[PDB]
Amino acid sequence: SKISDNYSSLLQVSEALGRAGLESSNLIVGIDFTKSNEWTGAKSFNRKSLHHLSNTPNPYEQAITIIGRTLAAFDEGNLIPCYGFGDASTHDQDVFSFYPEGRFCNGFEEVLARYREIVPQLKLAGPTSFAPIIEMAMTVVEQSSGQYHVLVIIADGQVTRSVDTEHGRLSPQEQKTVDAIVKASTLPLSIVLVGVGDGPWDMMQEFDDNIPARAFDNFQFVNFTEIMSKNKDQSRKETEFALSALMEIPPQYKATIELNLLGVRNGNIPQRIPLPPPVQ
Ligand SMILES: [Ca+2]
Ligand SMILES: [Ca+2]
Ligand SMILES: [Ca+2]
Ligand SMILES: [Mg+2]
Repeated sequence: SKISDNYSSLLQVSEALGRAGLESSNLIVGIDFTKSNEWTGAKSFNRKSLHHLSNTPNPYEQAITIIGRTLAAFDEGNLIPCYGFGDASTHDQDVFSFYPEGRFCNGFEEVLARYREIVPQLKLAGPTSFAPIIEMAMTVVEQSSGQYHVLVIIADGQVTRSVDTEHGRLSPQEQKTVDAIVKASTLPLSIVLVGVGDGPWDMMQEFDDNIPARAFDNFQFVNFTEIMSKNKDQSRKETEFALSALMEIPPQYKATIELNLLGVRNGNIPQRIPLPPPVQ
């Protein structure tokens, strides 16, 4: 079924996870390095690229930071695989790992630093598909033999489509991404989409709420730019991000149990190999 917002506070989600008996989880990070990032900051980031580095934090950095402050507990070893995608070296075909021989990030401090070290060495390209980052997360979950993971994707949300067409028919990047979201539901994987820039967000909301062919609701959408733009403290913006990020975790974790996915190896998950980072 489709999972509504069933928690109105951060504490409520805590308690549901407590009743759910969650003992173990890990995180995987995916970052959109597609070229749309250069204009999806028109309204929300002062006509600067969403990946532009300067004296002020860009929205990817804010997301990397807020994520580190709020969601940290959900990676049991503070060791996080990270992956870029959409850059010139992977296009809509591959991902690349943040580090040469697979090595993971030591906490989100490193994710922020490694992100800073990397993004201006990149050619932002495309097209935009989520199929490779999601298939990479699948391989990850499959190799740990069914250990529960949450995939956090930070992206401007503009998966490649055509403007008109209004067909309601899917581009190749739309079909491969949807086919991935459906395939991922045969594994203990939660997907969390952290959306930055101006949007529009109608596709991300479709991924969140309306993907009939999947076995359970495995996708959540977070409008980061909405949460940040609001009228309140920095504290309460972080609580709000965390509630939004975690809103579907308890149902989805229970689904991985009731659908027999947790700790179960699927056996039909193709082994995706990440590319090394295209950097120095
Ligand atoms: Ca981990
Ligand atoms: Ca959902
Ligand atoms: Ca939702
Ligand atoms: Mg794009």
